[PDB]
Amino acid sequence: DEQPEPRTRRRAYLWCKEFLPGAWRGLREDEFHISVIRGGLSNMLFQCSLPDTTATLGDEPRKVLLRLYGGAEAMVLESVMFAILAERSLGPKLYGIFPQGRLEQFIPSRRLDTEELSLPDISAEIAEKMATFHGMKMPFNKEPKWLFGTMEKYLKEVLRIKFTEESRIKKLHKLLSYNLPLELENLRSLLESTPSPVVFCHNDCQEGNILLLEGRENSEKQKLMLIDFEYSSYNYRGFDIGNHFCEWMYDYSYEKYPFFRANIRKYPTKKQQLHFISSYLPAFQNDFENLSTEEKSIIKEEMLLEVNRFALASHFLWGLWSIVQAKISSIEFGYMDYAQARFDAYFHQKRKLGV
Ligand SMILES: CN(C)c1cc[n+](Cc2ccc(CCCCc3ccc(C[n+]4ccc(N5CCCC5)cc4)cc3)cc2)cc1
Repeated sequence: DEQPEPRTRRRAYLWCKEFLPGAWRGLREDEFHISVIRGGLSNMLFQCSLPDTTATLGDEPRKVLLRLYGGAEAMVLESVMFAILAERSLGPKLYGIFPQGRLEQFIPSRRLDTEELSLPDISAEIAEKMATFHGMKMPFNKEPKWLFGTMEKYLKEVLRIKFTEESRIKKLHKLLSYNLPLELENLRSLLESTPSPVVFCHNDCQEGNILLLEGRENSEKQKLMLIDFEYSSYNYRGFDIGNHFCEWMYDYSYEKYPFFRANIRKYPTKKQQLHFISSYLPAFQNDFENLSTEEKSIIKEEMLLEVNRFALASHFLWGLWSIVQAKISSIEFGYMDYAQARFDAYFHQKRKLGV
């Protein structure tokens, strides 16, 4: 039970006392319980709780999550999004919002590991949860400018990076030797000919953003929750699914430099992809199962091509993102090696597709 700084404990006490009802309003500071869940310099997480000897007065929570962020448009959109998903029972409830952070429902859980993404019941539920997410109507721009707008933005940053450390200079020269402007436009041309509906996408469906709900671990359905919606946007459906498939290949729990492992052989097989989309489609279009077997087959075959082509944009986007992080991040991760891993997978997948 790691304790926060006294000033943070004091601030958290005050946010809980003023934003939460019932027993919280009369809580004494010396009976306030708080422990650090996740540290860092940004989006620190804390668990805040009543003492076990304090009875609740009504329906107020006994335990909450405090998220501390530490532009203004980004704050408005993210806060509105989180509030809406909470109303719709698709994210944790929202108890309080303030300039420094927010108070959220505490969901007893652990995150999934990379290997668990391939378990058939897990994969089927992720597909169902993603299809549900993709049905959200949200009050945000519905033009799918996000994917290539972000890749163009990152590419312009990357081309101008001036590293001073020798290994980063050398690794950057290799990544730029591919002629990334031209490759990005070849990717744009391919995806422009690849139909994919524009839906509200999570854009980051990795194992670290999927909760395994405590006490549901042996239940066949409804044991997961997708969280961490910060990067969500209207986007091509194929990206959300392809990006999720790419995440089967990357384990971020490796405790040595470069602090990830990559395994191209862990990408879902076409059998595993069919299992996923066979759960996705009836969750996204609930009379899907009443179609003929041949019409379902066509839809599934076309989706396989769609998602594996958009998986290329997952590699390209995250590869560029990682180079940018190598320049600007304050965190110990092997960003340049991860970039090379994503571009290696980009070209490997390009070959398999024949493009
Ligand atoms: C949609 N999109 C463009 C993004 C979506 C979300 N982010 C947040 C996002 C922000 C920051 C990071 C770096 C975190 C550094 C601290 C930290 C270090 C290691 C680990 C274990 N770990 C290591 C690497 C890791 N990665 C995710 C793929 C990139 C690699 C995850 C977990 C976890 C945390 C990663 C993702 C950024 C971009």
